[PDB]
Amino acid sequence: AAPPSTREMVQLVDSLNRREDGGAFSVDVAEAYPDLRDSYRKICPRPMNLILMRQRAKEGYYTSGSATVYGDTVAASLTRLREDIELLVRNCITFNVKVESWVTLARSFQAFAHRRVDDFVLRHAAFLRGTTMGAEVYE
Amino acid sequence: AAPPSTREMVQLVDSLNRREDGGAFSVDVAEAYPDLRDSYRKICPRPMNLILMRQRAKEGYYTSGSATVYGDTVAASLTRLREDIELLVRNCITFNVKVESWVTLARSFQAFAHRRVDDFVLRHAAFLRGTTMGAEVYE
Repeated sequence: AAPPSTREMVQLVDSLNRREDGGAFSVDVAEAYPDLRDSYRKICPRPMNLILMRQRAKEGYYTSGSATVYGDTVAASLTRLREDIELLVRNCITFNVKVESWVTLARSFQAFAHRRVDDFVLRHAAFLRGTTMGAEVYE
Repeated sequence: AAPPSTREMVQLVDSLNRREDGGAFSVDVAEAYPDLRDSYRKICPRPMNLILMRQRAKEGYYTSGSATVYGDTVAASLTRLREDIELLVRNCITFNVKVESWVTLARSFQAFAHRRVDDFVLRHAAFLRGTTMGAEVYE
């Protein structure tokens, strides 16, 4: 199948912004909390949020060069975007581990995000129908 | 005319916990984030949250000694509780000053909390009906 366009990838990332999340995954923590940045970066050495992900989508980072677009399964497709989703969730759960509202939100976003990517892959790549889904692998 | 009981004060404070707030105003930021303890104390040196406020209620702080229970207006009643609500709000806004959603939530809570106190005052001191309400004046 043809790779998704960058516009399609941007639309996909845009679709990951849920009003229910209240901008939780869109905020650059290091910029918004300068006095906690060192403490945050200790626990979360790698930045990730939906602003960075939309920049990556717009640039072709998820769909160009060495990026895996279609893998041998749905789960194994759009690996760079899946890794970013996984890092967003990992950072949230690790740093906010003692706050149940945050962890619950993070897990809800994780499941939602992988389902959205799964659906997107299947819309573009019918040859991957019935293979392992990202929603089944990630958790 | 009788001051509220300690149990009534504890129930009032507990009524300030909203499910939708996800523990925003109940979490002890030091306790949930033990390694941020000293950093937080530096930004918000006088902590306030609904757990501390419930403890203060149990200790009789909101109605004993020099406390103003019923003033000349609703807004002028239960001043020590109102002062704690205000500190809770100020600390939230201080810490989250670069995150507009947090500030919006803190201001939403401020109004809700004062209105809860206002309604409580009017149930215990119906003579104050028609006087200035704290929800209008504490902004």
